[PDB]
Amino acid sequence: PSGTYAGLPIADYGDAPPLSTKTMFWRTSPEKLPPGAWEPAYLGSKDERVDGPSLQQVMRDQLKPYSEPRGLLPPQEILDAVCDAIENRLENTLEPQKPWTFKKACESLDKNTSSGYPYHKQKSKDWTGSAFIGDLGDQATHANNMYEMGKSMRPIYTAALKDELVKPDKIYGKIKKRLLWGSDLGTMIRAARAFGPFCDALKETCIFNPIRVGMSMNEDGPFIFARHANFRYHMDADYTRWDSTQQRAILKRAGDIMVRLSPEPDLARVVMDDLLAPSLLDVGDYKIVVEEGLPSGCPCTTQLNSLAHWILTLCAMVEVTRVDPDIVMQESEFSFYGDDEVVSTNLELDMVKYTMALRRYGLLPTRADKEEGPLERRQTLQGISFLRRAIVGDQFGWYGRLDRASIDRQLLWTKGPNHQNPFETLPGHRPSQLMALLGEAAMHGEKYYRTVASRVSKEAAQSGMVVPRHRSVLRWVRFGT
Amino acid sequence: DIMVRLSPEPDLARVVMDDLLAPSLLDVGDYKIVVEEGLPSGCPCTTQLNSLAHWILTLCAMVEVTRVDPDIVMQESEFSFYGDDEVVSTNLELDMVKYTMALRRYGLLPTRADKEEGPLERRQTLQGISFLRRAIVGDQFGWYGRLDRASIDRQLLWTKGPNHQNPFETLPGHRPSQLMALLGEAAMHGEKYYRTVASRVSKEAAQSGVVPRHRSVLRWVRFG
Amino acid sequence: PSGTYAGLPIADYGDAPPLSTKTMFWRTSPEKLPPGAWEPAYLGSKDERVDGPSLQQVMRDQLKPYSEPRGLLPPQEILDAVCDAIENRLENTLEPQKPWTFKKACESLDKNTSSGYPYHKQKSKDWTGSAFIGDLGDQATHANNMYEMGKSMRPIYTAALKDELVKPDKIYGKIKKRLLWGSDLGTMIRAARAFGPFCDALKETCIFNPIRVGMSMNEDGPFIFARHANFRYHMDADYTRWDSTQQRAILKRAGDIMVRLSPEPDLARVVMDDLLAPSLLDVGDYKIVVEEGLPSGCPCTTQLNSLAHWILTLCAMVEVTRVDPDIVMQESEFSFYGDDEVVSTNLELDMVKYTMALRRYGLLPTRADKEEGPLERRQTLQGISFLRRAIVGDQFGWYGRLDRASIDRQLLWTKGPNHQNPFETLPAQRPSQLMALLGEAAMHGEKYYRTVASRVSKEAAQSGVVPRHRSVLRWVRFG
Repeated sequence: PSGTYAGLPIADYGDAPPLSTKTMFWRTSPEKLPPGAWEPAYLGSKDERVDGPSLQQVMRDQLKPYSEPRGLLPPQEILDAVCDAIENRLENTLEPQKPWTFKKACESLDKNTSSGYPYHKQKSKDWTGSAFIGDLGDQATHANNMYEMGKSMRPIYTAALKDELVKPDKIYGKIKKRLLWGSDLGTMIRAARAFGPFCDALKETCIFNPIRVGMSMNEDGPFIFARHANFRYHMDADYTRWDSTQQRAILKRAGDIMVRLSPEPDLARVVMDDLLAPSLLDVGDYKIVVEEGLPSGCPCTTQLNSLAHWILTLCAMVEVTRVDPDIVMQESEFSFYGDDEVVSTNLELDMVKYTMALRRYGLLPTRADKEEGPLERRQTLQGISFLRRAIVGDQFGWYGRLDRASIDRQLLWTKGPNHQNPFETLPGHRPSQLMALLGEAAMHGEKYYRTVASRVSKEAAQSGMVVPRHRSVLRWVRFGT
Repeated sequence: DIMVRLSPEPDLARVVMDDLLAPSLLDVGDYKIVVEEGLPSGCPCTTQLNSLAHWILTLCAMVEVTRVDPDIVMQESEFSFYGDDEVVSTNLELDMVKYTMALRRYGLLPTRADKEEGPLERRQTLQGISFLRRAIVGDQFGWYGRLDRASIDRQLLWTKGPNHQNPFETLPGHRPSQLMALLGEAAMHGEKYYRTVASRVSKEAAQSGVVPRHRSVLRWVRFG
Repeated sequence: PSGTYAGLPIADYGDAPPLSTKTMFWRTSPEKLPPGAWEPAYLGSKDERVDGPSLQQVMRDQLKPYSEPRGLLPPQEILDAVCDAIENRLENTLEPQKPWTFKKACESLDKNTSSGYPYHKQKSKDWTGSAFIGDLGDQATHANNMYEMGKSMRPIYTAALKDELVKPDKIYGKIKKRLLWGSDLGTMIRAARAFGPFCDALKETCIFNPIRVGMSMNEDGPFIFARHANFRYHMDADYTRWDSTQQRAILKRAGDIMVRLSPEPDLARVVMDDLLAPSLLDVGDYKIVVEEGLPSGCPCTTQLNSLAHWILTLCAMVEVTRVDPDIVMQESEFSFYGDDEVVSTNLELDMVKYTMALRRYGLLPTRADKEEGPLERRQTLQGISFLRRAIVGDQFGWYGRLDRASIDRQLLWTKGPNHQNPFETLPAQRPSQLMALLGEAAMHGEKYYRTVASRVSKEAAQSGVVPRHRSVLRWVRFG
């Protein structure tokens, strides 16, 4: 089978299931939604909210960027210097780990997600509590034997669309739905067994290294944000379409870093060569070949993405300041979680040339006012966004607090089983979400806490606990006993 | 009074505090004398109490110098108190003349680092400040407290044991935990000083009862 | 010719000269500038520092606020009461003066500035040391004869941009350059003859009246600051765009006060009617009509602005406290120098409603942290800023001390003739500068004095007496 699907070459026929037409989001009250409120993303031809295209068409729209021409690679000397600097810092910080067992790799996976190719069954359906059995068991055992033998396996990725709350413009106007990459159980097991040590050792130093993957906002947030606030200037590039715009060469540098620091370097070398090779994405009708972009399906991919992000930032700064990367890195504090970043630095950075180098690398940094021009740098960390939270500070220190709009949103929407009509009210009685919302509203002051408490009392009096004092829940969420 | 009002049994703590802060009866061996002022540093919680007193005094001086509300000082400042030991960081333009003057007016005896009389010095870096017998240092990995080299050599020269009369007696009793702690504290000074300390510990270890790579022990003491 | 320029009506064609592309600031050493240091403002299309807009565009950006709707006028009863209180205090304090001659008005002017319309010639070019001659002489004589006749003349103002040191964000980021109003020589002479006596009488009592125009920080500073420190609370609103936000009605009340206290009230009435009428500003291309704002070109404009500042402040305080303005003024001490203020008072002031009343009047008070909210009030005069000095006090008394950043700044930049490249080193002409800097650094202690003295020696080694700290300290404090 040959041809071209969405501008990307075709490799084989598709074994993927149909795209999901259901949502996990339920309404909390049968009352009419406020105007301008957020709703679950488009659900296909069966969605009674609008008459839109097929989900296949939306997936083609989301797959178009992966065919787009790439940007320029950073200068080779700068790239080599920054990659060496990053690797040296990780050597100085990371404690060597022992290799992961097959059982540990099998127990590291979330059993509530799909197994991917070729069975597409929820992992928990073939889980015994100790190891895998049945179809998934044979898949895992074959993957493990190929891993131990140092033999290559070709990954098969499965395309999907992300169910999430989006602004109504993404439903009633230009319809958009975010693209998700699911991976196959064999590749999941191989990547786990290979890079579990590296990712775990990186998590153990979630405070000392900019790859903030695994941090706890309530516990580890304040330290990271105080370290950021030790610096004069602060910025957030807020990239648009981060994964579609990545270059496989930068990801290869990141993967080389990840391999050189792993306890089994040859096996991780084979697994990384399989991961970073031209990827086979299953869009349902065909299995197509995606040569560029980021394959965001593997469990460790976030660390990889974050590492690549790190490299790019340093390159730009080293290209702007022309000073050594280690000097930049001791005069700066970075925070990276995939596409999300916060960059704090003492260096006087020419934001014009910084944005120029970023756009030259193929990235798409955006200002907050959505106007073209160089990026903004501010002298305070207050207001910056990281991990969907806003960075705030007071006499007690820094913290991340969810914005008020998200509070109202979680009061309007609750998660549940998959259904067809997003406006159905869930009868099945959610108090943990209410307590978390109460804390997040406590971090906004007594007024908003009083409002949210009124709404929580009104919502909990139609179903199934008490409302604490503002000061008690505030101390509970801020300083946690 | 603050400590009592915040206690779960305030009426009992009131009596206990009134007993603690009354004129104290100190037994100097020959007589039991009455000390009406000063700090009775015998009780287990006295470290908090003294520290709390320190807090009060500091805030008072700053509020006497800046004349802004104490909460304004405290949101524009960061204090660290461990009894007599303090670190004061602030964004306020502080007249160190009036600050030291108000401190000395309260009966306190603040001293410059150069041991000369005059007003206190304020610096633009936290580097060099002392807290809990440690020096505050910072690098690309963050801030930390490092024991000075003199104290390391001192703990290499002296060990704790049972009470004796001639301090120059050598203890035959063979101290691995203290030696490992010294190794860690010496790692923070660089590979040169770490090698020196490693030579000294090895030389003093062939008379009793290994020496890790510098980077490993450095990682262990910095990031555990 | 009709139309709309920068949101403001167009009246005629522009006779103004091109905007200056030069700066008076020179670097003191060829060394690299410190990061984040201040630099002369944007110099136009010829400025090699950035590729920016035309100076015409930045001037349009600065003229945009003058077309914006004004704020609300204070309550009429409050306004009348405070104006009566202010005028009565000035009557009780000011010594009556003799009218000014044409010669005195001509000799009061700064001869190093442009004559404005219609010749745009530097005053000193037609100055003999006694009177004006030539074109400027005819202009001055016509202005004087129209003054004596009680006939009106319409002033023609000339727009310009201010050469000054600005933070790099105003050059390498959003480019901004402050707007200056120059006046024409005829209006200068008329306003001088009209309000010279009043301004002189105000200068003679620069301590007892809040209009601090003419004071000397080294001589008169300590007394003013001690009387200020006699009070419990102290504040400085630190207004942004003071002149753009003014209302012509408030300026009319202030001008009525200034006229009623002048020795020639009818002629000063005519001159004020000419000054506060819709102003003709020459932006180069057109002469536009500015109906609101403050025409900041005349020699007495500083006193007028300060009087307006006084009026507005008293109005706000009386609207919040509801006590009589004279009661406020005996329970408070004000210091006004145009847009600059120091307010000391014993009244418990609700800063929320105070800031609310200020913003209702069109003013733009700003916090030190640049955050929105009510104004901050402190219990000590230390730290307050007045005339670019910080107010400090010690066992010897109060004084005004130049900030440390300003010291480093004057160490980096020196004034000289106008040139195009701000980083050219000036080859000397700074003898009276380094010693003053030495004194201002002496007021910071022996450490900062030692650092500044090292820098002064290392720079003076390019040109060729560094006293003891204590001696120069005595000289600047107690002379």
